[PDB]
Amino acid sequence: MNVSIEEFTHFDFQLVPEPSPLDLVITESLKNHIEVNGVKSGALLPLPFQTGIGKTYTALNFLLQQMLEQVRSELKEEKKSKRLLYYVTDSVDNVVSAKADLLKLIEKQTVKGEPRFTLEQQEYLKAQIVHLPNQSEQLLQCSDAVLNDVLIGFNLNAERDVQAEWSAISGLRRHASNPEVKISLNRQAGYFYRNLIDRLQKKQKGADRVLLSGSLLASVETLLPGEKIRNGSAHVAFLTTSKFLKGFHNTRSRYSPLRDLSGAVLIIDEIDKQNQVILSELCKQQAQDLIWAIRTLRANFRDHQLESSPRYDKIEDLFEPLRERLEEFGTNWNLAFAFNTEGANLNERPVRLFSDRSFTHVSSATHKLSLKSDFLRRKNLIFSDEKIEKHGLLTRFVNEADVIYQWFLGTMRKAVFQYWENVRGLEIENRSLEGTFQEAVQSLLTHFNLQEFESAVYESFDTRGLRANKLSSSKSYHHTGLKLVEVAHNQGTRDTVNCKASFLNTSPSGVLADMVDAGAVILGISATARADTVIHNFDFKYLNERLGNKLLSLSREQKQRVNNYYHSRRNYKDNGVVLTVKYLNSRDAFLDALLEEYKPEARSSHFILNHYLGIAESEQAFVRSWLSKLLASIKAFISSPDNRYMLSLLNRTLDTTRQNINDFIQFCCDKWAKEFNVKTKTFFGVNADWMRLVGYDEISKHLNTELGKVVVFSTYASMGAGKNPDYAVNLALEGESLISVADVTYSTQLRSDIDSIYLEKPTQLLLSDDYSHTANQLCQFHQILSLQENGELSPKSAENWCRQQLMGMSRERSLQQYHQTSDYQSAVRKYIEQAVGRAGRTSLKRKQILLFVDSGLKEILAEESRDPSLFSHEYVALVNKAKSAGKSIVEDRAVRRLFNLAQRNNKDGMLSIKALVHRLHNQPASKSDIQEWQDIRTQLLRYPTVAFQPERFNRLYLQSMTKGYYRYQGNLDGDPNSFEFFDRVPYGDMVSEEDCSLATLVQNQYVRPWFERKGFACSWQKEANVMTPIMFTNIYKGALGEQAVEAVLTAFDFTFEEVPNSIYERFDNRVIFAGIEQPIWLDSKYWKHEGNESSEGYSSKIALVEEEFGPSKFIYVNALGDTSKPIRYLNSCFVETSPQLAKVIEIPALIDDSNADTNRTAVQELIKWLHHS
DNA sequence: CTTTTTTTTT
Ligand SMILES: Nc1ncnc2c1ncn2[C@@H]1O[C@H](COP(=O)(O)OP(=O)(O)OP(O)(O)=S)[C@@H](O)[C@H]1O
Ligand SMILES: [Mg+2]
Repeated sequence: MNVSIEEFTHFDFQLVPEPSPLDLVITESLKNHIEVNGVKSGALLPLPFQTGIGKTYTALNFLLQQMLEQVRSELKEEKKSKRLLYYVTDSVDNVVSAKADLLKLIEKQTVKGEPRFTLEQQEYLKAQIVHLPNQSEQLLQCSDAVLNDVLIGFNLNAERDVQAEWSAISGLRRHASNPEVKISLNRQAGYFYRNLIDRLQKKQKGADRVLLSGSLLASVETLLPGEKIRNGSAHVAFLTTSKFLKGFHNTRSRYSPLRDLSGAVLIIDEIDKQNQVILSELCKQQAQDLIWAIRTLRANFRDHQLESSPRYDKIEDLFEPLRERLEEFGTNWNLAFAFNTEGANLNERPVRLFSDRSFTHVSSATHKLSLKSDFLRRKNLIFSDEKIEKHGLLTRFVNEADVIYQWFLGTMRKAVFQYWENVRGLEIENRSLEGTFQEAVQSLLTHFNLQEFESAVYESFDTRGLRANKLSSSKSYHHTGLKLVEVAHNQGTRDTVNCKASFLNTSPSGVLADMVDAGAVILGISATARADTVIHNFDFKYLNERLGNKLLSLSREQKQRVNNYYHSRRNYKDNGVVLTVKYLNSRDAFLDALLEEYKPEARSSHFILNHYLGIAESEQAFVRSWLSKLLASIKAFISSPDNRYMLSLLNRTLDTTRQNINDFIQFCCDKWAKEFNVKTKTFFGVNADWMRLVGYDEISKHLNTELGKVVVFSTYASMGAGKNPDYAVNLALEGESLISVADVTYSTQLRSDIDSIYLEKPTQLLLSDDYSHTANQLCQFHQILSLQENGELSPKSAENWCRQQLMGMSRERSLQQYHQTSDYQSAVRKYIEQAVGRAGRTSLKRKQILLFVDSGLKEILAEESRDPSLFSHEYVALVNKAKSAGKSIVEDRAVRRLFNLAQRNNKDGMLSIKALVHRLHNQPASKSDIQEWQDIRTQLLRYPTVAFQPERFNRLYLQSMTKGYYRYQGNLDGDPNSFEFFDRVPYGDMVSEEDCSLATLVQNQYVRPWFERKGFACSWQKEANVMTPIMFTNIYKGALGEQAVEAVLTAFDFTFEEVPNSIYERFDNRVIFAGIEQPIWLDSKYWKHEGNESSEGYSSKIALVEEEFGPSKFIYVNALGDTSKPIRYLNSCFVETSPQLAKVIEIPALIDDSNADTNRTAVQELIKWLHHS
């Protein structure tokens, strides 16, 4: 019988425990956030304080306060749904330890000497918390009575194979032998759980819906903990990040928490380590054949229609542009035919193409691959011509098909949300977006006959249940992604190819920002929450720019209060605590004697390693160093009399697979144990599985009931963060070496932490993915593009690394390339600081603490430069000891990031401008493309220099060391990867206001009123965000010349009309004067300089204009120049001729560059020329 | 030249 909430009626909710400074840090920031933003808006609050200061105890006390607030709210409401609280972390052990810590807090919390909650209140509060493990673990913890009750209650017993499967599972349960049986039991438990829940859900969705209550309800709630969430019995969930990204099950469907994040509270512990976890999920997506997908979309969108019912209101207007695009794409690329390759170098190896989707494009083909349609053969052939043919490239087709596919998935998201709006105002049970999502997708795909995209629609919603590439939007790798396309022959046939494409549509930082934008309030708890790496942490410069004030910050008063709290509870210096740090090299001569004593019947230790320990010849140069620093640390710890607890953090786990090595290590320990008269217990293979099966409490039990030393062998992946290695202290076994460092004792029990640590250098710091080859390729390209996006890599180095990655470089060559970045050193120092923070859990410390660190870490630790006010005592001592050698000359990270980000922004601008011009030079043009081109021109004219970091045209500007001007070198029509900027080029072209001659131009009497009326800037602000060289040379000066010419001509009574999109961008604008039947076009330039306007180009422009518009006149005028030069008259072939026959009039200048005086003579000549037509 | 373990569904 459930506990009623009416037991909290007499509870006094206004009596609360004393809030610590950490509690005030969370509460004041969240209350202020609600004051500033809305009540429904999301937030992200990182809490980057010292390790061991008590940030999980504070997160669980904040969760308990949220549960009490919810109980109070529903007590007064005596309908509002429960607000969901999530506790997420990477490791299962930290999930179960935090749940047991919250339950312990509920059990034995005290207020003024009396328990805060009665036993019935405690049982209700505990009933509000659930834990959601993997499906095999969920099934294996259900007793036979529960599962037989579930099978009986759903009439699932008599269904053939299901009972056959269940009878097998219970059999394996009864005789659970050594782990050999257990791996099989786990695999079959997970498969049976999936099948059973699938049939339970299909039974609950149909008309034969079973009524759940009493025993049946308690059993199904035991089998399905998410059924408690769906009912409303519980609203607190403890789970991992993988489970949170996958979702859980109830009796109806699978609940995805990412689709229902509005109003939720997420507590993410060790948030930085979740960056890689989310990444490993994004790389699991399934590849899609783009040729089949686009041919299916074209075939089914041709005629199929939606219903004209109210529930499908204004959904077809979402899909009409996609239908027009599909019909145009299929006409252009001849999608009636299939695709095949031909020629050499195309059959031996498949073709691989990589695209950033903005400006990084790498092809595995030596020559550019073309695409031609053979109407006699009825085939599309991927040729390699041995002779730029812009029309008919394979990369153009692949990019346009990826654009169309992502357009279809985006319009599916838009139409599902529109369906849910139509339903909520029509259907008038689950009336939310998450509950209507499956029916909306099913109805739309069934109506369009596109049910084969159903899985694709679901996963795209899974990745993008929280939600462009235009130089007018904010651009970033984190919301666009990357794409990897493989073109290979179809499996089974020898005459067709397919384009399997794998996409990353967002980065982990984009997912986190989408989560905050959806309305979630997220508490990010980690000491390394603000590490300066983008591989082992989120990009917080991107998150700061995107979230704005939703990224809650902590004032210096609050940080000083937290620092005072930490230094008050960790007073090492006043209490006589001394910690010694040793940087241990490789002592081969010391390992030679120990190896000789181990097996004294052999002469050469090479034979001992090669035969007994099982180490080959490729090793024995590496193993002899990590099995020598480890032994020197263990010997130095055993020689220490007072120290009792040692932890050794390596990169590899010492388990049965390395049993022979353990035999050597155990022998060495026993040799030392008898020499110094101490008892030593060694714990090997302490990994996640050992923690689930055996449990870390055994180590603590050993330290509590037995005297002697203990050495533990774990890794960074198991004990690096979150783990709370503690043991109960009995003064009889601890001697007299323990002392309290807190000024005021704050602990009920007596506990101590590790007193000796050995820290290896972390090794495999570039992330990898063993799921498949495609997943590892996506993870490597994501890490290269994140390093290019941050600024740690120049665009040419990232392009070269992406080319070597497409060519198939080795993991050791990726690791070599990553070791040259400062990201690697910030990741190394983040891992070291987190690992060293495992020895600072309690206030009962040994008088001496021994730290033994790999000597191959000293130079890295020597380059710490952050504020030491946030470090812990062990990390401050590690840094001070490594720094004791002094300071080494290093390059400032900000100056190199500025050089890289200037190169990046300039290359992005060049590629985007070229693609914009290509789209403009296409018949017919587009309204959006013209609008975007105009928006760029007006923005650069109005704001040629901005003060704050731009949020819409961020790629038009670079940040310079000078103010309002900078120097550069590079060919504007050459390689974007060869540009140099700032101080690297002391002599080079300048991007400055005076170089543009703006002041001389505006001195004209007609320029100022036109500029001021239009709002354009007449001067350059002195700010550090200046235009890139491409924007300055190509776009800004052209618009400035065109605007000056139009201003003076309009002052001379010239009316202007918009150029039609058929011939857009080919000429500046129209010309109408006094009324002439013949059309007149105008082309305007800023100054004379050099112009790629040879006779062939002019003839092409005239032919393309006169073809669709007949004969016409043409004016070609330079805005600035010498008025002494004579006005010219040239024919259509740019040849001097008589005025009576010439079709083109040329004006050398319209505004003088010496006094800014208008050319009245030129206007009079133009008047006479026009009147003489 | 570098030198792995971790969660989940399948
Ligand atoms: N004010 C407090 N009262 C009682 N116990 C506390 C208090 N603060 C912390 N503790 C306990 O002391 C230890 C501090 O550990 P946590 O609170 O887990 O540390 P942390 O600061 O979160 O460090 P992390 O998670 O490794 S980076 C835990 O065992 C807490 O349960
Ligand atoms: Mg924690």
